[PDB]
Amino acid sequence: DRFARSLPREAEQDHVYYHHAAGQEIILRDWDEPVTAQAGGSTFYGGDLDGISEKLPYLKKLGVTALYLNPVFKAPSVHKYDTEDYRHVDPQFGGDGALLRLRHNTQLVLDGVFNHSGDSHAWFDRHNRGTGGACHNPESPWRDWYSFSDDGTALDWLGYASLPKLDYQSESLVNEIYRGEDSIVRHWLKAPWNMDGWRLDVVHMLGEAGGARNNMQHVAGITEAAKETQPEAYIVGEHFGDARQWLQADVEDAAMNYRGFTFPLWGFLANTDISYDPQQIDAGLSHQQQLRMFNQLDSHDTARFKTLLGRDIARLPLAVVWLFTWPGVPCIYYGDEVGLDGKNDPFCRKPFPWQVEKQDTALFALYQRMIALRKKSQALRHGGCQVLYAEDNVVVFVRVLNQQRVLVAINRGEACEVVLPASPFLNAVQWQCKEGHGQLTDGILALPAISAT
Repeated sequence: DRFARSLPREAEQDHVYYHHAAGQEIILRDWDEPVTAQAGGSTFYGGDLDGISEKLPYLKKLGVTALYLNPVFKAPSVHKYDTEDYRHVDPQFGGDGALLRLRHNTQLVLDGVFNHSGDSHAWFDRHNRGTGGACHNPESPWRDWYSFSDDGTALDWLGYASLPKLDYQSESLVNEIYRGEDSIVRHWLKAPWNMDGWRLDVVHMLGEAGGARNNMQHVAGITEAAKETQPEAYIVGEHFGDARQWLQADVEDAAMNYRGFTFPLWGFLANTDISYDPQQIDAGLSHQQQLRMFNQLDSHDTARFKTLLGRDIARLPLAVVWLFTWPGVPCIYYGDEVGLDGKNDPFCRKPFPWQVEKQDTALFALYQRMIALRKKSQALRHGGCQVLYAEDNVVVFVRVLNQQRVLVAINRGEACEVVLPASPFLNAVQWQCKEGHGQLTDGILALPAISAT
């Protein structure tokens, strides 16, 4: 929603309908206006469809190639965890034909909302948009996607009534989910549109109290599913937890990473938890996925970096770099490089602006070249990984394999501490130039310069 405003027709007016009245009457807010819309409603700002085609000159020219993106179908809400209509792209976006060009224009990424379901979904449909009414009737093609008790509240999405929990098994649902021809992912895995990938949303619960086989053959089944249509098929599966049902190669080929980067190193850079619970810190998953696992900044389950930042401009262009030498397949948190804020959900969620993105704003021509370097350089892509200097107000380490090099020196401190990052155990010629401005391997330790922090 925070991304870009393509259409004023798919932009619904305020009071245009409601959701779960109240389901109070819609409230909008101008760009550069506050994050959660005024009493008697919210919300509803950026992210429409036609503009990214002409924002890949911002995204993709020359930076990004494919876009990690949230769930993409019907829910009235700004977020849409609760799917209503499945196959067609959600109206607010638009549809899938000014879209259909767009993944081939994009020639992209996506995310699945399928875990939770709609209450006001187009089949079971309390508030009765669908024609079906399982909320009333036990005789419909869409009823036993839940089992029994079919009343006020029970076990669903950590107990949410609006997001019901489905009766997921074989051969039953996921016929319009992943597996089948009807399935939308597989209803979108082909020409002309064919799907680079897709994403799972806290399915760690899936299936009948989650973390049983149910959770994962549901998944293992999808692996061959991956491997059915496209070898490019690339997958994730949301669990906050350490990855394992996250991958086995058998289980996955990728997954999401709080634990990866986003929860570990802020203590170091944004000083603390993603939750924003302070951290003091001075100085598992198979080869392929390592340079394959997803890697980004903040989210709509947690706080944002500036809140963490020592209110310090320095802190983030620093931190951002850490995401470059980094492995996995990063899918950065927009405003990742620009310096923006995002209070606490749904404040965290915050409009994508224009103005501070200037490159006088030293962001630009940092995060710009810094990706670009990791696209000049595969040493920050498929390399081996060493870790180097243990210093308060320093950190060093490398990526090591058999064709190139990059080590990476950093200075923590408000003021420098001269470091000397040696690359003899490196075992590559000394006195030699290492592109930058600029260094000799001489002394088998790097003597160059970069500002306090």
